[PDB]
Amino acid sequence: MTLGDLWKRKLNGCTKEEFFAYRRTGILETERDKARELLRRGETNMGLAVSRGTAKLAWLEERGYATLKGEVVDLGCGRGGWSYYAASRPAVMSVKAYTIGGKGHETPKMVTSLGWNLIKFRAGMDVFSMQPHRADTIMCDIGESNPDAVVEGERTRKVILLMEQWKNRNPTATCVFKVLAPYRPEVIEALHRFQLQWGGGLVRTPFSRNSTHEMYYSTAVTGNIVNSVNIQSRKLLARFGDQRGPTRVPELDLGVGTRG
Ligand SMILES: C[S@@+](CC[C@H](N)C(=O)[O-])C[C@H]1O[C@@H](n2cnc3c(N)ncnc32)[C@H](O)[C@@H]1O
Repeated sequence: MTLGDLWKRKLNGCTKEEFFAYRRTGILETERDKARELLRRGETNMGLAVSRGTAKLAWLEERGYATLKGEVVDLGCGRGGWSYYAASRPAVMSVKAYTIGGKGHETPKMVTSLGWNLIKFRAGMDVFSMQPHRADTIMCDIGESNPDAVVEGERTRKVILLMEQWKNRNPTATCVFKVLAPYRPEVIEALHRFQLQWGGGLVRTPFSRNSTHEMYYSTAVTGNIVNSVNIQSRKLLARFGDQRGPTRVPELDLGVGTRG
């Protein structure tokens, strides 16, 4: 058993009120009052982030932790926050965004955020069975939280195998992907294998809630995987009993309009 396993069991034990006080204490959080309202309407003229995923990818890019260039692929785009972020970047030539949709899953929000015309959105697609194609940048933000850590580990292992197939198709491609449950032994093993072949390492986003152990793997970064995960596990374990609340920051506004 690991520190992250204990955190998970610790987190499941929380009452509602303690879950609400724990999940956001000490985290950065975009103020989405306006963006939520634009989404609640049908507002198609919108450059504000369509989700909290946009700021996370921007945090990674702006730290030098993630490279976005050329033909981008967003695997599991949901509303498309990463897709719109990537499409706004001058180095990016095109985004091919895929998400499964269906009952209880988000579909792309259709909006005029800068560079939107460069995005090819495609719902009803299972990226785990899709054939990989050419890509310069491989993004994948897949990983649905679940009280059962074995399930989180299995979902995370499917993502890493997804990235192995896309990297086998595009060996020189950069990649950034969500690792929902990095503390699981099957996941540590798969990341270790991935790191031996493709390089990279794991980093923690300050926008991630304490309710999730998610870390992001990127080929732009380095580091001992086991140490990275334990460092995060210890921090999350510490945060219990603390309740200073989040630090609010403005949401990203990418502007609107087309790109060439
Ligand atoms: C949490 S969202 C990522 C958030 C997104 N990056 C954003 O900024 O809005 C991950 C998406 O992947 C989708 N997904 C899960 N499994 C999938 C699969 N097998 N094939 C395609 N999409 C999948 C989920 O429905 C979900 O909408």
